[PDB]
Amino acid sequence: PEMVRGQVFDVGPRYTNLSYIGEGAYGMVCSAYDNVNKVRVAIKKISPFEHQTYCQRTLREIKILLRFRHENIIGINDIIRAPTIEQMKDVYIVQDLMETDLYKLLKTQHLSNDHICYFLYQILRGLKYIHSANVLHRDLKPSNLLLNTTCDLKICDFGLARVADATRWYRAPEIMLNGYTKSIDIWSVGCILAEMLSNRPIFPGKHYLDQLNHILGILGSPSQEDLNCIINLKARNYLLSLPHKNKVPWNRLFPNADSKALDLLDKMLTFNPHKRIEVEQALAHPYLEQYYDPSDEPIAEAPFKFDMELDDLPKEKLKELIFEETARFQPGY
Ligand SMILES: Nc1ncnc2c1ncn2[C@@H]1O[C@H](COP(=O)(O)OP(N)(=O)O)[C@@H](O)[C@H]1O
Ligand SMILES: *[C@@H]1[C@H](C(=O)OC(C)(C)C)C(=O)CC[C@@]1(C)C(=O)OC
Repeated sequence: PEMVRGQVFDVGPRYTNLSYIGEGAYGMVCSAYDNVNKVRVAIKKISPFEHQTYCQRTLREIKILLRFRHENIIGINDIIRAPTIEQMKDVYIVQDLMETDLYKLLKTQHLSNDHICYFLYQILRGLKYIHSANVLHRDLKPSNLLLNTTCDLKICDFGLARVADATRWYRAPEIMLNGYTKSIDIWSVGCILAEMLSNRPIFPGKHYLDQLNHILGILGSPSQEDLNCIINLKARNYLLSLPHKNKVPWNRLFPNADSKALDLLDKMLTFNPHKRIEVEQALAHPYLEQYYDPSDEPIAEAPFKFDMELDDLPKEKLKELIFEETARFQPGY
């Protein structure tokens, strides 16, 4: 078995020449060469079966990415795991090899207005397809926006995605106030647009309540109509207890930015999720006029459905489901 930084990476003989890329709390990512298709790939090693929540993420990501097919969404090429469920401790997810992500890019480069518009369009184009399948991504952030050798952008990491019915900096305020809609993703995109405009996260809270104070320190205290739409009465009461804060005009934060970008940013970062701009309206915003093309922005064929609920299933049941979902990559299915 091939090894990388002391970790077993049992993906041969099809996949060889592994090179470390990075890792997470329970998964290492490497680049590799696919000797069968003669292409470079990324391979994520996932070891989730001791933790029910990690099993949930793994199954959600697999089920959703295997059903989605869109130029602005990462695909799954192949999945490697053991031939028997008792032997399966790791899952390897093979994907097209990307060059970088927006998080890394923003660390070293200040984006021109042209760059920002181009990246925002692709995010929203990918997001339109996602929402057209009635799916909420729920964890959009710069590190989940990958770029390939030709500067095409692909949304990845659907482990927290849900059918509509790590870092807190990009989470909508209603999440931290306890019915989540497609607007929670629009908020995240607004946070990403703000960060492309300044190479600075706009709401970098050090914890839960500090995050809310950052949001209110820019947007100002919520209006009565905004407060009226907070269903959680206790969160509404806590908001009422806070000292008043005035709205900070967007052009004081970003004095050099395109005024059309600020108008769109304002419509994405509205406190009330019901007044937040939707993805189709965002694509049609004058800021994106040079790219908007509904004849080249495809949508899903039908809304996605998990056919079941995963939140309360034991990890042993989730492992059986991951085994069944990955059988199609085995010789025998
Ligand atoms: N398909 C891919 N191609 C190239 N690099 C990739 C990739 N999928 C993930 N990566 C990279 O692997 C590293 C960790 O990815 P990931 O498994 O998603 O960790 P995390 N905790 O950010 O969610 C990151 O540096 C990421 O950019
Ligand atoms: C792509 C570009 C980029 O990083 O491309 C590589 C190096 C292939 C990842 C950017 O930094 C933003 C600009 C751009 C969209 C672009 O096309 O101009 C280079």
